[PDB]
Amino acid sequence: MNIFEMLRIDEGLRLKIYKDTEGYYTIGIGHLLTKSPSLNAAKSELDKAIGRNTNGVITKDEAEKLFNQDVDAAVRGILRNAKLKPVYDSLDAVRRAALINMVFQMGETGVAGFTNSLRMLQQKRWDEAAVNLAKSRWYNQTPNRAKRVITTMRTGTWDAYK
Ligand SMILES: [Cl-]
Ligand SMILES: [Cl-]
Repeated sequence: MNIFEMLRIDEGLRLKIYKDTEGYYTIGIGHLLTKSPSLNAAKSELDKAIGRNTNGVITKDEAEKLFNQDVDAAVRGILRNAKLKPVYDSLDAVRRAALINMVFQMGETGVAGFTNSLRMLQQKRWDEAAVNLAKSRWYNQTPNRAKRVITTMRTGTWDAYK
């Protein structure tokens, strides 16, 4: 299992613009298009992102390209972040995948905001971090996916995904 396969499980794959859990216009593999209520602002963003007139639909390939850019951006964001970088450096390979997952879903700013949990992770206090991470809107809004991520963080194995 790797970060790509992990995220592909968590986000799914959709070739047509759709609304995410929060109601935002998304496409492909968890690629947020816009927080604007306009399906037209979404189509516009989509066309800009793809470099062609899509009329709200893309191919597998296109979705995969967005996905590759997104994980890359996710990783570079972590490494550029003064709050996140140290945590990441301190982690093993599995846990790193878990933080990348969170960052992809909630943005760098968002994760950087979980001050307490980041401190616990850095101290390798796994169980406690797991407990604190669950006290969040994130967890309450998307409980099954959050539990999977949190389990990966607590254990350092890919069990939740197998
Ligand atoms: Cl883009
Ligand atoms: Cl969920």
